[PDB]
Amino acid sequence: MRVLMTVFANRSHLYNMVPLAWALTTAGHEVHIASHPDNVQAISDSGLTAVPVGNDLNIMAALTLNETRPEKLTWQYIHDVFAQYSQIYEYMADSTMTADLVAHARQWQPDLVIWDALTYAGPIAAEAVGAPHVRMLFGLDQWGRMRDHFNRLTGERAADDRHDPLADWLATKGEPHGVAFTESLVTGTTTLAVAPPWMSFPSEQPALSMRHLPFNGPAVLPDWLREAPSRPRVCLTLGLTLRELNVTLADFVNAVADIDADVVATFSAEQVAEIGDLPDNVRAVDFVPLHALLPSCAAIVHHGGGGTRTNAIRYGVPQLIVPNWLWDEGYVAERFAERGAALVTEVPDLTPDRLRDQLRRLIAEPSFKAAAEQIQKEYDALPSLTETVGELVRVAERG
Amino acid sequence: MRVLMTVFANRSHLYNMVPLAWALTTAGHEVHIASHPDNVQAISDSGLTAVPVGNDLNIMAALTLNETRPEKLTWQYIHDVFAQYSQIYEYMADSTMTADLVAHARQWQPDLVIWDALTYAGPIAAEAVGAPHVRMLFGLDQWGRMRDHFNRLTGERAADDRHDPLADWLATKGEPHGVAFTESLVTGTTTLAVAPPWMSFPSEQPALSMRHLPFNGPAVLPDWLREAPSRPRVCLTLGLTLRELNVTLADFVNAVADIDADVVATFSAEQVAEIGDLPDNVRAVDFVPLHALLPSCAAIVHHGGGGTRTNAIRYGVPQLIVPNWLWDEGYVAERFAERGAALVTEVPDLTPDRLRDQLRRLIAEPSFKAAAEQIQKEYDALPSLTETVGELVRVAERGRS
Ligand SMILES: Cc1cn([C@H]2C[C@H](O)[C@@H](COP(=O)(O)OP(=O)(O)O)O2)c(=O)[nH]c1=O
Ligand SMILES: Cc1cn([C@H]2C[C@H](O)[C@@H](COP(=O)(O)OP(=O)(O)O)O2)c(=O)[nH]c1=O
Ligand SMILES: [Mg+2]
Repeated sequence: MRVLMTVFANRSHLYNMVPLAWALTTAGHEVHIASHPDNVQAISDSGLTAVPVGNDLNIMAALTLNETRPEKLTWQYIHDVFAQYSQIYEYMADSTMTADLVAHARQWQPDLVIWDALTYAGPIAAEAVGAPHVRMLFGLDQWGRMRDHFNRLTGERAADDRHDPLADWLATKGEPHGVAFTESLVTGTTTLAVAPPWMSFPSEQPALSMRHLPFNGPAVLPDWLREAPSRPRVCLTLGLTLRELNVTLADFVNAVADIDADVVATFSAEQVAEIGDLPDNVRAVDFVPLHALLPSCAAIVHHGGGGTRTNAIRYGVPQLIVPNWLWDEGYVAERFAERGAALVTEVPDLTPDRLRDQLRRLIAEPSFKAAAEQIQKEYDALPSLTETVGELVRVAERG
Repeated sequence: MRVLMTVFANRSHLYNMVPLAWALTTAGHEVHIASHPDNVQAISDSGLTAVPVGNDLNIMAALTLNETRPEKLTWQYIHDVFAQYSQIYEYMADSTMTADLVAHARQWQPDLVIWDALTYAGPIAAEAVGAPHVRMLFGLDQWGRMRDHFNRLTGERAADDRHDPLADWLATKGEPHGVAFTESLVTGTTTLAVAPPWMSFPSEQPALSMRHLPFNGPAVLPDWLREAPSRPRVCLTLGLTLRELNVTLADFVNAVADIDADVVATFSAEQVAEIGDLPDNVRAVDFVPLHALLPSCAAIVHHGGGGTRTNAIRYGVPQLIVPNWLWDEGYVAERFAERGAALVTEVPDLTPDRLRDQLRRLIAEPSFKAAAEQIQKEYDALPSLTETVGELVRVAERGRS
């Protein structure tokens, strides 16, 4: 079958759907990834076939989607979240990008469109040609969670007071293309999840579940990693957070290193500068593929993002999380912590000494490894990518 | 499980194993691709994990393996082909590469080794750690065909008259790693075939067969491929063999283009200058992803190589083959001809008119499309890659205690 994947120009959201693209390819299906011209090279460099659509995006240049406190969740609040975010997402997959992807769908006739959950050109393109389409999540479904509240809150109002920013945007989006608004444009003919169910939001529709393979981009085993380690190894990927936050970067590095273990840290050209002399047990590196490092690690300290955490799931590694709050990092870090596989230090509370002390706990207390390994078992049982391909074949067959 | 795949630094032999690497990766196994450092970039651009071994290879800087005349296939000839190729293959996966691959196999302990059939650091590494190992072909099994002739012939000479260059090579190669010569160092615990069994050599050993997915490398669809085709198309990928033959490169292109279809031809910069004005109906391109082009083509004119012919097979596309002799091109081209799916012109018989006349036939007589279609259908039914991964989990599982 012909599968048209689409993702806005961002490497991380691309990497999200790369293993699936490959599962589809080796099952024999024809796969295109449509993205903005500034993401075509990353698509090519993952081994796949790119279809440029639209203009270069260059995305790297009190209304939150991640609000769960149920008194903040009023209809007006959610309505306004959807007013604000529809403009963000329109921007990320605009009417030129949408019109190119629709024209390619019309000529190529895909049987199935899979769209990254922030790439709203996809369902327009699929409905324009009558193809079913799968909304592919890239962490928790903040948007589906918000929309469930919204739709129900909306149902209980003067028929004349149910203004819907999502319906207006997507009717406008679809209208050059003869695509009429239906809720399926908001959330897919169906949805594909990448987070394990135990950390996920209750949902009104089920999503396909999947044992998510986290693709970490270009990867080379460095020689130093060919070593059996002499003790436990810690991986520190907090470059952005530490550089953003009396106490100096080198203060943090020092306190982190003051443990009975080897530290591998991803750090800047710039940042290796103002750390000055590195502790004898801290290797700084621009990048190390996480799948080749984590099998030898007792702990990972990171920002709580989907790729990194999915790596920690897969290799059973205890986490110290200093959450981002950029999509779902804070909810997900609490979940990890409630299951006893992580310790959490919110950025306002971040101090060199605190990083160090949770880190020593993660090495010394066997309960965190044990919780981590349990989470790994239950990840091991989620549907394989081959199962997921069969589901998507069915999705497509049904029309 | 952990699959340690290994290939010498060569893009084609890598690509040959890219889709199997990925089938395994998305079935959930940990896959390492070990090659010389000059293949690392190619491995990353395929979306795979490179493990560098040995030093850069830089291979693009009487005695053949495609010899099939029975009177030439004496014991002394095969002996000497083995003596010579044992030196060439050592060069291609030398003591440093081998040592590096053995150290990594010791360290990472894979459940299966899958080695490109030309990469003899592979079975050695496997043996050092008792992993089963699967010798992966990249065309016909020329080496096993000769090895079976050689072992039969050797079996009945005088006992003192049974020099085996492969036994002497591989005993030497294995010795620093405590690895003993056994026939399985020559040909693998088992062999994975990439060519459809209808066109394969008979073997005195089993081979897993597979619906070989030909990976065409990095791919960006250009605007021109993405519009509706206005009339039938022909793919011409013969840039190399052409710029080696008073009869001019422009002449070959004029005749070949003199047919009732558009031509998409791959030419270098040097080639396009040397040909000058292109015919109206010819698009010269330095590269075009075959899986995106072929669905719209009535024929493909090419040199008979594995990757290209597997694409023609997959898309059911009639072929005009001008065989090179790098490996198995001559003998496969003859297999397709007999099935009716191709016309052949050897290098020695090649004129502009003969190429054009053959091309006109492929697009005019429906018997070629019919024959290519039938071949496609037999290909669609070979074991899938998912199936091949199961087969390969069985090798790993059976190969344990
Ligand atoms: C910094 C870094 C990231 N990665 C991985 C983590 C992710 O799977 C992927 C993309 O990075 P990023 O977008 O930071 O991941 P996240 O989803 O954690 O925010 O690359 C490495 O493998 N090695 C590295 O050194
Ligand atoms: C030259 C060329 C090759 N390819 C494919 C054919 C092969 O499958 C693959 C590897 O290159 P190559 O080794 O030239 O092909 P072969 O194995 O037929 O000798 O790239 C294209 O898709 N387009 C092109 O223009
Ligand atoms: Mg809670």
